[PDB]
Amino acid sequence: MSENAEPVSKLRIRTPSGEFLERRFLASNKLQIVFDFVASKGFPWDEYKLLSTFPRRDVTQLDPNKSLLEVKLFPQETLFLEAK
Repeated sequence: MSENAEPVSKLRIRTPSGEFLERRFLASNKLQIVFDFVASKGFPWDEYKLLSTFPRRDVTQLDPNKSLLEVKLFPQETLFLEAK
């Protein structure tokens, strides 16, 4: 849940193949960590685009030096991989 502990974001990311990556992050940390994570799964940010509904935006387009809190990825959010 939530307290005066560290904020943490749970992310569900759906690969094109339809599988889901699921992974929890420090919400105060850089978005890059997410980019690193998908990349490490085979979906480098140059090959694929990382999409969010909510409003539908392409997360890979954001500044990886921003926190998840800043880019509005907290506390749970599903993202969608999509080749370019």
